[PDB]
Amino acid sequence: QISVRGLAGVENVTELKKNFNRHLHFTLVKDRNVATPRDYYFALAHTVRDHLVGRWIRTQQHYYEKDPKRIYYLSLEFYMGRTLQNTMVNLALENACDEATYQLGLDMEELEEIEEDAGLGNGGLGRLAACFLDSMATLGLAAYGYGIRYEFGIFNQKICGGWQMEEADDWLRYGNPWEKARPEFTLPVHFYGRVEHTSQGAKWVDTQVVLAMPYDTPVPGYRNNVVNTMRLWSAKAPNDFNLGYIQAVLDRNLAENISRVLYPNDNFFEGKELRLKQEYFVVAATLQDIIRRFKSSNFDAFPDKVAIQLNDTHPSLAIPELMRVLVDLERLDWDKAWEVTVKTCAYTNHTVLPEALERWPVHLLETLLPRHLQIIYEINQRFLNRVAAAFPGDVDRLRRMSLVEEGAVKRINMAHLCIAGSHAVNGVARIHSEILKKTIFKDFYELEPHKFQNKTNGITPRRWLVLCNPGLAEIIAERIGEEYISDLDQLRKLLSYVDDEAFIRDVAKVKQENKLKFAAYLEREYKVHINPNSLFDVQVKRIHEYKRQLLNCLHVITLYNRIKKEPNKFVVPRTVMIGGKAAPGYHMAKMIIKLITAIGDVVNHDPVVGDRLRVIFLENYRVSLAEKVIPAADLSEQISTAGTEASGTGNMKFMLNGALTIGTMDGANVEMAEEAGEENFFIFGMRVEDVDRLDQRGYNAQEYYDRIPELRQIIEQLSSGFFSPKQPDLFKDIVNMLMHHDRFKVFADYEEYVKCQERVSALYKNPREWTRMVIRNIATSGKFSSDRTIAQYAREIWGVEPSRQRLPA
Amino acid sequence: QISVRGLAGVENVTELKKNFNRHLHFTLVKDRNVATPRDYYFALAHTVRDHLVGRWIRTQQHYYEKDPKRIYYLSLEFYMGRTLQNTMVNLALENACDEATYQLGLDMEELEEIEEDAGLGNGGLGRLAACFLDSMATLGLAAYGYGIRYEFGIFNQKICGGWQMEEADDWLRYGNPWEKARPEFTLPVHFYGRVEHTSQGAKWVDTQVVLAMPYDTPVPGYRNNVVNTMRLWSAKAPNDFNLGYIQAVLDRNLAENISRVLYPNDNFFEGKELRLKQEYFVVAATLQDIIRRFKSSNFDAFPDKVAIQLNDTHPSLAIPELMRVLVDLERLDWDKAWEVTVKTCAYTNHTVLPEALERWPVHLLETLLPRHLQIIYEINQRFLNRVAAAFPGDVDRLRRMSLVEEGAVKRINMAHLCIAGSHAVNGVARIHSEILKKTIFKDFYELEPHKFQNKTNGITPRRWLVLCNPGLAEIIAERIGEEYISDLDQLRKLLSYVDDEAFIRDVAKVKQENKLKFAAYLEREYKVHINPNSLFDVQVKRIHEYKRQLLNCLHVITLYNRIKKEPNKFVVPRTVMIGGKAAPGYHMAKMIIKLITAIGDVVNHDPVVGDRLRVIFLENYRVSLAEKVIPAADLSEQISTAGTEASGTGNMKFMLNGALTIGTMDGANVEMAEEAGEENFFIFGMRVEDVDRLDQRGYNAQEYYDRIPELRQIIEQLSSGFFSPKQPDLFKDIVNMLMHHDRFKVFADYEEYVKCQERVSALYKNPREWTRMVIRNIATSGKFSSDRTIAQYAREIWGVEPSRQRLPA
Ligand SMILES: CCc1ccc([C@H](C)CC(=O)N[C@@H]2O[C@H](CO)[C@@H](O)[C@H](O)[C@H]2O)cc1
Ligand SMILES: CCc1ccc([C@H](C)CC(=O)N[C@@H]2O[C@H](CO)[C@@H](O)[C@H](O)[C@H]2O)cc1
Repeated sequence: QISVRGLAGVENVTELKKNFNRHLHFTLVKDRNVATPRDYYFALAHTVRDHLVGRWIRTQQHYYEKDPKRIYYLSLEFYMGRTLQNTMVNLALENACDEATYQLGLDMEELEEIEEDAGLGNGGLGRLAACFLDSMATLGLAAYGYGIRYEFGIFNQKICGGWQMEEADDWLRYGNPWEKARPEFTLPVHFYGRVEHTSQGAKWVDTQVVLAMPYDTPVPGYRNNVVNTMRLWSAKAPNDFNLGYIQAVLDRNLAENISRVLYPNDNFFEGKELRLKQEYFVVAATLQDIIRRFKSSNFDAFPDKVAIQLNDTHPSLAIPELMRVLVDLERLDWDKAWEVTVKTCAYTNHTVLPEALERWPVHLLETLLPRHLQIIYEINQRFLNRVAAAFPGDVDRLRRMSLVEEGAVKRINMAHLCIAGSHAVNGVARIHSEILKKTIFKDFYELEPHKFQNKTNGITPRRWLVLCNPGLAEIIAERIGEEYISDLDQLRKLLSYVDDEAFIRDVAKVKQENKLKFAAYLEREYKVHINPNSLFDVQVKRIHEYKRQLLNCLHVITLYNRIKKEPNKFVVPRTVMIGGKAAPGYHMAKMIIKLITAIGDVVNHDPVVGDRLRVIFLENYRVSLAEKVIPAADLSEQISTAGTEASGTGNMKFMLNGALTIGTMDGANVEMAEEAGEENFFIFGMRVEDVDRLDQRGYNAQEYYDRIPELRQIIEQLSSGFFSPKQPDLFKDIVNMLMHHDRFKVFADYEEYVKCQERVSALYKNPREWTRMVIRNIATSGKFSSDRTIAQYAREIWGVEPSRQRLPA
Repeated sequence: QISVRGLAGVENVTELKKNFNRHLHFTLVKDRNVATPRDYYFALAHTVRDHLVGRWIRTQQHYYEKDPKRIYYLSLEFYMGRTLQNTMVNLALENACDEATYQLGLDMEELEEIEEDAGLGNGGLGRLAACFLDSMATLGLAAYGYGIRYEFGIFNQKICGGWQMEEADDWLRYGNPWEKARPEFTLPVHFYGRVEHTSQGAKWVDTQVVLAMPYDTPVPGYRNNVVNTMRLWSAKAPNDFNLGYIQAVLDRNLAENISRVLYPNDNFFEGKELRLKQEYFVVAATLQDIIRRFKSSNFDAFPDKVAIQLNDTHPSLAIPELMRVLVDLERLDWDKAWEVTVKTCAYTNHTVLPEALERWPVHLLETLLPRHLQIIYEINQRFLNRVAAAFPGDVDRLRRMSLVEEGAVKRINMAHLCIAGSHAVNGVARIHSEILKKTIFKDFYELEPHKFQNKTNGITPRRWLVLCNPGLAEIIAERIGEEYISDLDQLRKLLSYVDDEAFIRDVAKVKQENKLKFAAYLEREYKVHINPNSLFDVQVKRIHEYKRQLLNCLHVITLYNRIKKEPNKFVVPRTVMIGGKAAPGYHMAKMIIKLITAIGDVVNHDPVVGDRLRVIFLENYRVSLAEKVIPAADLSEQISTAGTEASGTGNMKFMLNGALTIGTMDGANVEMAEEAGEENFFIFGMRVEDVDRLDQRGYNAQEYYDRIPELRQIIEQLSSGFFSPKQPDLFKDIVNMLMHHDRFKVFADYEEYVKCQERVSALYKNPREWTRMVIRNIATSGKFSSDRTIAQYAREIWGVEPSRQRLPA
């Protein structure tokens, strides 16, 4: 039907139909009389999977023959979403499968909705890993993603009485057709035990063993016949484990719990033993696999053949594990091993909030990983000796830079370990990388300036344009061809269409159709009823104080109060949508969700408001929901306190899909405005420098309450029970925090935010000029392709050259 | 190569080769360069499986169209063994697959050895269920086996220092290609809670829910294109289960533990809560499935369309569950529901030892299954009212027959429940069925004589002749054709060959080749070195006192002592092989294994003995080992105390495969001797009547020790440390039991056993007359086909007619 979706050849359609029927019969063991839509989904998934395997086998054979440098991307999170459509896109099979299924009497879009998300991450960090795998395959890199196969991913969110409830995400219940178990490559991982010193070095003995069984998932590049591998480890007990008899068998669950569940606490560190076990488990299995593959081609060449990228500090134990293997098992001297390790490892930092930093109690490492603690102490002493030689007499620097933190409980700072043991350290947007050098890692930058880099984040335009917004992809392809899908800088060519009346109309029509489709989805699956002519004002991301969903709430209540004050005045109609999950233990985040639904309960049923203002909490935000709502949005809310959002990536998804952005000069918002032009962005609020000046003087929220009558009215409404009639004090914790303990200065940006929102409403009244500004945003989004990001990692960190050349089919 | 293995057509071989290569590539995702023998096994299994599915779908569709009476065989155990060869046999594909794999450069027998046994049973009861499924498919019955999918089956036995060690049987580690998960037919099962009485009947409320997910395995009939289903349930927690957050997810394991592990204690009852949960779990899921299938065609017709066979009392909760469903949910009056239940259910008893009987504490049922306890009390009161009307004034009968046992702890006798609620009760051999009527169920027989039947056990001649002994099957087929494989009574025709010199030679040659093959297997996999010209004297079965492995040990030591006394006298050389697992908690059984290995340690290294006597403990006895050793045996040891082995089925396997039997007149041994003629059997020892007379007088083992010098010598050797030099008192528990507390009267049959063994040795010296007697055994083994057994259940209990007619391919 549409061009970017590829050819529907007669031979291809015929072959797909026969393979579909073959899988239904032989694989699923059904016939058409008993088959449900889920059976049909599985028959299609197996049919598409078959087209991957030839390319998968020949890619891995190709890497064996050519022996390129291998890139290992270690992450505790891979937020993959659904696989069926992405695979069809990358293999150019979408139109052929659409035709084949149509001829069999099925609707393919309906079958696509049956697939579960692979929700093996929390948010930005996990989804970045997923975009990165797609770009690495698309750029022809010999790359492997390594992680954990969690039995339960991020919880499903239900809203009950306005409150978040969590339920287990049993994503494997019906099977996962994309993975292949590889029980033959199972590897042992050791825990506990003790260290013995022989004449022939240290030995780690009397350990408990857990097995790591790998499952491999294919990662297709875009139309290049490259298929890379994501290998996820699953925990298994050995067969003599604990080996009354019955209890010993039931206790195997204790070992296997390592891979049971994803920790859902993001940007807040909890020193839990089970989490530490997960981190070591992925590192120990992965490194054995790396070394095996290297030997099946002298460790001096190891850094020429291996790169290990640490996605935050979560896999930081790779550093002392690599040392352990090289020194204890391979018998290299320390200095040689350290050289190899540093040249192999590189570390990406994703946050600056101090409570998010991993600082493990020494006593936990002592008991679980006694040899690793010894190695970390040795690393620390040698490192501090270099610091002392460079900055003689600076004793406070020695205590600041130490890997060991002294105090009530001694802790290991894993960020300091990563910097010491990596040849490169990067932040994820220009402003974040600068902040790392000027503040939290200042001392390290002064010692080793050459280590510190920037790699601004990006998103894959396969999933985040072609897949989720085919209408937009098509009207763009009509004008400039298809090459932009793997070379996103070509969207700059669209600037020559900013005055083209046909293009203006088509861009606006695509948005309108996306909005109608989403408005329909809402009624169907959630009995909620919205005006599709309203401005769609959207803030979707995990719930955190720093992201300031509360600032958005203050604006919504302001709009509501202004309507009630002058009900017969015209205002631009809005549908304000907020969605995202809260970490189960984070009380304030749970109260914020409740506040949002409470505001909706009042606003959405006030007859004077009519359909001029609606407030909807989007339940169970996840990758498959992002693919639906982002194409429908008019306004993207990116309103974190300046200096707190390291980059953001949702921001980039909205820009690519034809929404304008209201935001602070934070994370990648700075670079987005620089690319598009500040005139084409809705920037407001304090810059980082203004936040610093306020902290020096002392933030006093009372001052804002005293001087801004509209703000005072909202606080009095919250305090008095206007949004919670039966429980008048329900939101007192929120009010108390805002008035006395607000680390993120919500009131300080309120006045500027409301004024900026008025400028948004004014532009939206002129459809033609709104759409021209949109075109200027889409046209300058190219820098934010993860293909650009990965090309920079490849050349500046990993020392490998990307390639757009096809492998042969 | 051999005829009974079917045709190797050019078209068929070509098609098998292409499908094998297809699975290797697309299913396994390998190529020939990296593939291991296990990959090749899986490629073959998937290729053979594809030939099942068409027949499976069309069989189940056939039953839907024709709506025959359905037979539901409920068992906690299905001891299936390996599936690949059995499937090839039943589909006539063995020679074609042999050719196809040969042409691909692989040896099929080697690939067959890779498959794990499905060890979902302990021994005789579990293996009977498996033979029965094969016969039911072969006879065209619309039959379903229902059980539990244990994650861990019967443990793997390792022998360390002569002692049994248990390790977990992780049989699913590499996947199971034969099963199909059916998560779409998942059903809820309830536990705990409480009963509320409304005006509209009882209600069971506030329960905990566990989900039952079914996995279906195909069961092919012999060359009739029938493929029936074995449905095994797996326990899953619901997704709101327990729904700190982390602990709630980890605690899902508590629900899922129901299906984790097979209880390995056979013939000894332990009232464990987890076992009771397993029994209810299988019953509750199965009955919902039965009722659903019945409704998808008025409960008066239920017994016309449904038969439920209870394999011992393990699924006895079917009786009150069916009542619960009919009365509480469907609102039938009690009397009508009871009529339907009795006409639907039938019960097979498999033992007479009182410690094997299930007697559940009332307090466990009260807490776990409060509504079922109420129903059982009501059943009991109505039943005892009938007893009182039939035998007025007989108050002791009322207490003997009660389902409720009074005492320290009140218990429910599940055997009494089964008799009360079934229209038929059967034992498993003629002598056992008579014992049931005369002793343990005498009172019930007097009340309802029409209920009591016999169904003598049998074995499937597909697995237990064609599959495991193709050489024998072939020389038989040469003379009488192939029809005997599904009509085993035709082996009687072999009596006309008892004087045929060619047949005599071929029978003896087949045995010799089987012995050479087994002797080789021993060296290869277990570095043990035997004389293949010796008489192979074999006792394989679970280790129990009643089976008297100890009596065999006394004979072995007698032979050894006789050699040492007259070393230069000729004796017929023997290899004595004993194998079987002991229940983990059964101390005496563990000591018996140790004694057997201890005897071997002395005997096998005495240079004066040479290769005249060897004693080997066969480690990890299981179905796949039985298939190897039984064809190789000369002498089958079936030496239980008269009245203790309900039937035996190993006895029948040996008879069919050309071994002679030394045995007591116990279980099916009685019928085997009756069929073959007592002259052609080696019968010894007390009959049941003699055991009774000894018990009346009182068994005094000292008397035998005082009067039999050879026996006294052995006891002194055991006591003094002759078989345990470093631990002289190691076997004192054994000696103490034999001398003072022997329930099974080992000494009382010793003299007769030794004399009978001398008569065995004498016949073995005349190869020609040994072989003629063998022919007379094989020729009269037909009655012991499980096809005969199932035809009798069908006609006399289930009320359905068997059929040998092919369904169309
Ligand atoms: C120790 C608990 C924990 C778990 C996860 C994390 C992640 C690093 C949180 C995260 O997702 N950070 C986000 O990373 C994205 C990809 O670089 C950025 O775009 C976001 O700005 C950043 O918040 C921190 C702490
Ligand atoms: C409650 C523990 C428990 C578990 C299993 C059993 C089974 C009934 C034991 C068993 O396997 N009995 C055997 O059943 C075979 C099939 O009918 C007979 O051939 C054997 O004689 C009988 O011992 C009893 C008690």
